[PDB]
Amino acid sequence: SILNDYKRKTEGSVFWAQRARSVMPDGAFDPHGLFISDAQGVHKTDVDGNVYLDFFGGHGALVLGHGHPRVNAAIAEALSHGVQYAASHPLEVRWAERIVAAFPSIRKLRFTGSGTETTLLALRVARAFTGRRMILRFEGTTANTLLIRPDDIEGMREVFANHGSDIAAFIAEPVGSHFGVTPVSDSFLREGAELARQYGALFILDEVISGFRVGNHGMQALLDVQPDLTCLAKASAGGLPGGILGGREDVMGVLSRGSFTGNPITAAAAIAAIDTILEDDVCAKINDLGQFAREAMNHLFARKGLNWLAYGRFSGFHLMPGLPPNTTDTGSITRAEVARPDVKMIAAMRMALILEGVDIGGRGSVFLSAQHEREHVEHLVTTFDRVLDRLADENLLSWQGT
Repeated sequence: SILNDYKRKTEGSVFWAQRARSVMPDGAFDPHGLFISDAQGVHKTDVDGNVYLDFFGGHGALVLGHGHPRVNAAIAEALSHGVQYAASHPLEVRWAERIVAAFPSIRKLRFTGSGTETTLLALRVARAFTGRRMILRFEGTTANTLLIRPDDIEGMREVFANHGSDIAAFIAEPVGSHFGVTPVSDSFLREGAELARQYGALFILDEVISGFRVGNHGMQALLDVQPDLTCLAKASAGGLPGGILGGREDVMGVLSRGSFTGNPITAAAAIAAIDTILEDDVCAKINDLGQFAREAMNHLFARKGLNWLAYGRFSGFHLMPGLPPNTTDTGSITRAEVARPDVKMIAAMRMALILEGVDIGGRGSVFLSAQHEREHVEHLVTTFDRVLDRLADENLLSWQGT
């Protein structure tokens, strides 16, 4: 069986998982996950010595792949100077300069400890600057949060005509939750930005994943919107830990007056990464490769007679079992009208893929990087063809609908 074959290939990982289990709550994955000891480029090696073609390590932070050389040279150069904390360090200033240069909306910024502290600070800046108490967000302490469903234009027009004057900010992630697992349309963000401005709310755009991945000026430049604050991290921090909140002067003015300057090691990675993304036309390449992978996956599913869809944008895709591969409108996903995929089936898919020497993320998500080539996508497609046959061998595929 897939499960037993997976246990035999990964006994080294089962060993460390037991040690983990005595110190860490419990569990994403069902049997046990993979313990990695090495990675370079698009490949990673587990404790058993098995090598895998990787489509997801870093959750998008590694736009340039594992351990790019210029990133590593910059990090070692910085470490040899021995400043790990920094009061104020030239590198941190040079990094901020690239950010302000990429995002026309960002005139001033403050560096933070991560993506999560970024969107939490943003919410406090928004509050303080407006005087207001409510935050609007999307679905999937709380008496201060308004929820709106993605793509519900008219339910949003309502929220603002009903609580509008008490909304500090509308915060949204473009493309959708987890870079589009749950899609949201651009035109809904563009509407939310206009509505925020018209009711005196700020618009916060969370470009933690979009930043330096979808384009050299962010998603905001693609959407042709000018958010009041932008949250960045991941690729905009060169893969290393840390976050950035940037924005207009007025709003950003609330900070550092009434109502952390940066880690030099992360700063050196970022400067190296941002420069190599811009120089090597990385965004354009991985947006091409993502389109290619989406089409190739959809052709695969049609050919094999399966009602599964590969969807998403830019340098990614996500899988939805239960929809025909020629689906163009993902409205059924954004509204949660598709059946949840069987969790056993997903787990077997993930183990099967690993048995073939391939690894993807979550419930069938991929992120492509600069060091992926067409050949790696073709390998993914080939390996999926076999994984889908093993799933059907164990009766884990439902060909119906709902």
